[PDB]
Amino acid sequence: MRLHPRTEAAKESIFPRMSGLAQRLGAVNLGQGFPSNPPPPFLLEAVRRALGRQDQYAPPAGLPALREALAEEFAVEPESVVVTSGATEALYVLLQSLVGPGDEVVVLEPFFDVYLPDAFLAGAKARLVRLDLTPEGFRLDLSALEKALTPRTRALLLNTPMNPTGLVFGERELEAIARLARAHDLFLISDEVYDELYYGERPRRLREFAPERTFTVGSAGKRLEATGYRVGWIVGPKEFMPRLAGMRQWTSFSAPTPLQAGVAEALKLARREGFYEALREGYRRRRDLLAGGLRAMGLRVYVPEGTYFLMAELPGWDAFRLVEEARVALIPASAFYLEDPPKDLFRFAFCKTEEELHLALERLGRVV
Amino acid sequence: MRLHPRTEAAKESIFPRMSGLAQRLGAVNLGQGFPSNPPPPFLLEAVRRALGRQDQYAPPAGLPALREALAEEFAVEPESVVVTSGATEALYVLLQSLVGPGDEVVVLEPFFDVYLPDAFLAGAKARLVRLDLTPEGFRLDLSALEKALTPRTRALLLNTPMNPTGLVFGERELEAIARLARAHDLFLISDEVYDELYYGERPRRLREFAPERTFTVGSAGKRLEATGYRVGWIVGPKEFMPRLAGMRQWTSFSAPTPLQAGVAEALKLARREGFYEALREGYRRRRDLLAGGLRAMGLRVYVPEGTYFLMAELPGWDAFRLVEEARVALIPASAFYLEDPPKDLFRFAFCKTEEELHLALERLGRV
Ligand SMILES: *Cc1c(COP(=O)(O)O)cnc(C)c1O
Ligand SMILES: *Cc1c(COP(=O)(O)O)cnc(C)c1O
Ligand SMILES: CSCCC(=O)C(=O)O
Ligand SMILES: CSCCC(=O)C(=O)O
Repeated sequence: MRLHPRTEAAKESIFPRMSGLAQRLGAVNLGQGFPSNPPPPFLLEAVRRALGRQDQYAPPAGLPALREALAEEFAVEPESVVVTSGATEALYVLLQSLVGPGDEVVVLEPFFDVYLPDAFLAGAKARLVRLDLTPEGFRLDLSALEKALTPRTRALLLNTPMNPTGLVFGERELEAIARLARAHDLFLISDEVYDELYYGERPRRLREFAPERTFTVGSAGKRLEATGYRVGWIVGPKEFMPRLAGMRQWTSFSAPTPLQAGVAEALKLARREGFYEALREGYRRRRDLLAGGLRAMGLRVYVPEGTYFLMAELPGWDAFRLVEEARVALIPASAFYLEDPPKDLFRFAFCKTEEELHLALERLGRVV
Repeated sequence: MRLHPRTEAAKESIFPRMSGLAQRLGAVNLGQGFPSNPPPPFLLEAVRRALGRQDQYAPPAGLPALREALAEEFAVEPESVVVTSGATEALYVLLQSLVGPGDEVVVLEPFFDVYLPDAFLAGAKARLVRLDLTPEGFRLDLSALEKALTPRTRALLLNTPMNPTGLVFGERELEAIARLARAHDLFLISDEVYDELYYGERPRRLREFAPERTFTVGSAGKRLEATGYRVGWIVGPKEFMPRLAGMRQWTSFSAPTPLQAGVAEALKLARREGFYEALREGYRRRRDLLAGGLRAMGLRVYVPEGTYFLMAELPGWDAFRLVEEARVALIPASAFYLEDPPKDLFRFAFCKTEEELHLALERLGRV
């Protein structure tokens, strides 16, 4: 008796693997992304208030309260919102409902750890499109993007703000995509879990330009510093939504109720108390600190416009040697690139305390 | 642009759709099974202690504490335990790991609405194996079981205490089933979310007869009256575990940290405080009460051995036409069987207050 060949895709993600390596080595974890602080008090109290009164099942699509709250933020009706057990389940169930054997899916590179595996588990094939790493940071070359479409291609998967690059797609760029989308009738899947986490002008969502074909993915845990709550969501044309609620219902049924209840209150409060504004500033401060401290170490640093990840190049090192000898953990570029990853490109996470970032800066320092 | 054909199965499940109808109609919801009371105090307290301390990502396989708590209850080691976002995810991930294009999966009948869709979504066939229905009650047939076994069969999928029959499989039958599996070199998927909800005698576990190929599935929701916590588990041979964690990794990454944290303490407190003991007590009453009350009316009632459900026969009736006039929710057998499902067989659910049980009978009587 042997497992089905499909299970060849079930390999320990690099993120949780390095997190274990770090505790074991007493290293500073700047790898897997998750805040070192607890989530805001209003979320915790909202969850506390839900325990003992909203502990049982919830409609597969989500608690009405949560849907209504997402509806307002997005300016859509409740029917167009489906609450999943994390953005992770949103992405899996999405690809699952949009591609299959013989179908192609464009995926920008470097990509996010869950895409390819999700694609493969659906049957589709990865149409990687490597962004250029010019001395001014990454950038999408629409020509190279365009040269990658075919009669098979049934969908395009975007990530903005982008993990791990930190790139924020600009208006003109989104047009070009919503455009190409329509031209070949391609589906649009936008991973925007970091929608509220940007450091410049407020980005323009992608559903604006190509509403009829856009699926926008978000995460409560990436919004409210509570990555362990597993409450995510899909927002797209209401006609398809009912099926998606059908899919995710076989995968896990519905998200945790008391957590769905708490996030519901928390999303509205957050919009009223200016929580996202403060969070962004707290992140910009730590972004500049890390990037600035690395700069002083004559390293090449590519300042991000969004998310709490940043990319730098450390000459002549590799994750596993760095974690053991410098006591600092990082995610190696080869985790995002399917082939030939820019040697010496590492990803730093700065959703940590100022003291952890400094500790990393000092340890990396005396290891010239 | 159209959604991939696979979505054929992505059809709203009956249970949440009937609860919406029941609710909306002001009808007693003895359909979808979920307790009317809140989870025990020691589970809420423990979750509360976790909020603020354990809110970030846990490992895909699960929180060390939880895996260890389960490891002790099942007499195995942590590595053979993988925590899932509810049992529902156990099943999905499971069937998706043992069968694909070309494989077949034996399934008993009546079934749990998740079974075929999963098999279906796995790209494999799921030949059924209906059970009998003598006056005594349901009945298994190792013969039919023995027959459905073809060369393409990769695994069987048991479920005891069985939902929706309340049937608690006996030792000789498990063992009998164990034999088949080892002979044909099959996998055994045991859905045991109701392992602690039995009205009879401490039921034996399949894994005691074929521990080398049996995957046991459980659920904190069913054990602890907290169905919305979405914390479940798969306990199987350690050699296959690293893979199962890798599959669920891609589905929902890992279960809710605070809930996993709280369930971990609760599983231990439960044994100690004799919680399960008493949970079985109160479920007995409500079991007897709801069935006797149906005899007084004069119907065919099958007193279950386990679970908090129970099936009965309602003369020339159906589903929606009931939740409209009688204003009481029930589940028609059409959801458990694929074709030609028994006449007038409706599954209730007595995990409600005594009040709700009574008030459900009244509205039943005047019809
Ligand atoms: C964190 C992350 C996810 C997953 O979010 P969850 O809600 O934790 O499952 C998906 N996509 C990207 C790009 C992420 O950074
Ligand atoms: C409740 C139930 C499930 C699902 O359990 P979750 O932990 O809520 O996902 C699966 N199988 C049976 C027989 C059940 O009764
Ligand atoms: C869900 S694993 C971690 C995902 C993430 O935020 C990361 O890119 O580190
Ligand atoms: C499929 S959600 C409901 C699960 C359950 O307990 C039931 O069968 O009623």
